[PDB]
Amino acid sequence: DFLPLYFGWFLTKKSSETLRKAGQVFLEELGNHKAFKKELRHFISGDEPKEKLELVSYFGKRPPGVLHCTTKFCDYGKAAGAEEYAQQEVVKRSYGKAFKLSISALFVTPKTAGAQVVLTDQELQLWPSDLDKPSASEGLPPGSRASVTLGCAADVQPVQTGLDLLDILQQVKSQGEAVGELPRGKLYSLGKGRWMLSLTKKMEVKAIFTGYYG
Ligand SMILES: Nc1ncnc2c1ncn2[C@@H]1O[C@H](CO)[C@H]2O[P@](O)(=S)O[C@H]21
Repeated sequence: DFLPLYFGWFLTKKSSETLRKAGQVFLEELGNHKAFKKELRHFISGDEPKEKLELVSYFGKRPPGVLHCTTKFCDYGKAAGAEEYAQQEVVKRSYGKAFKLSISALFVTPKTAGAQVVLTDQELQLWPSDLDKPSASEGLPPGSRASVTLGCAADVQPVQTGLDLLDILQQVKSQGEAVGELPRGKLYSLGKGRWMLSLTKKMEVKAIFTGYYG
């Protein structure tokens, strides 16, 4: 009768830790970077001092356990489109199956810290096509929203990560030069507190497609 809270790909303990660690390294490096410090007044909007901001602290709300990539939030069936999504053959067939998710970039905004996921064609079959889509997904390839949440600002909800990624991708839908080089790739400053690290080598994380119940 009733559905999960949401469906998605859940990373193994190992892959989760690899990505989490990479995310944390990025926050530390990004926060220490001259280009980021230079734009602090576009990132925070209060009476903060001239001092340095520690981003690991800023993104204080982090996933407590394994990371995941949400496909469809269902709220046990209360969410629009949940039933329709869950009844798809491909969803039922893929339930419990192993997949690999390709991580192409890490990003930061004043609201969230996340990882961009680039879904395979097979995985795109599990991406919902709802009647109620975020406006921002329009004009971009299906599944562009696909992401993993690494942290959130205090009053932010994990759903914002996907939304932030869509806004970043609309922003880059030409592309200017990078403002820095980090060990894992090039750093871009997209304005309005938004930052993207484009990985030289995509990370591959193992995960299982399944349903989460609160
Ligand atoms: N209305 C929504 N649409 C899409 N995803 C959602 C929605 N509400 C919550 N989520 C996501 O579902 C999970 C549990 O709330 C979280 O994983 P995470 O993708 S990081 O962001 C959250």
